[PDB]
Amino acid sequence: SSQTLDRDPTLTLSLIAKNTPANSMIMTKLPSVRVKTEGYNPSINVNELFAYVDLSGSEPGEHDYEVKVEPIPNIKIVEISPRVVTLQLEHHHHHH
Repeated sequence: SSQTLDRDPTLTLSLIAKNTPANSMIMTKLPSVRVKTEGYNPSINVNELFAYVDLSGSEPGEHDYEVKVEPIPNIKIVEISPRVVTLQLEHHHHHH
């Protein structure tokens, strides 16, 4: 006997790598992520929802990158799961 007010939505975002260094090739697959929001968006063009990690650095090492979500100018975020991931970086093109 109520209009809105329903459990938080659980949508999965395609984890894509951004700021990918040049001549660099990652050695690990990128899996989606499960996020929770303390709100209710039956629509809001869910198409425009993605998660991206920062790669402001490059070096053949196993660096742990934090999951950075896209701020929503209307609703609030609750948390992420996982919250951090390990991606192996490897060089490419054996010189000239």
